[PDB]
Amino acid sequence: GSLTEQDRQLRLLQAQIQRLLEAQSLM
Amino acid sequence: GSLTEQDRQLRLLQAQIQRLLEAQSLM
Repeated sequence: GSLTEQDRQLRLLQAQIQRLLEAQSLM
Repeated sequence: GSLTEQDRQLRLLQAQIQRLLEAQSLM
């Protein structure tokens, strides 16, 4: 539960949102 | 942009949200 880990998982979340939106032709 | 791909990226998004929330001690 470190900030190191939270920060990593948040950035990976941001990437994965983008990946979905690109697959949807929205980004 | 297939549904195959959207469905995959959506499920990966769901997993990654969960991963963040577990790192945050919220799940």
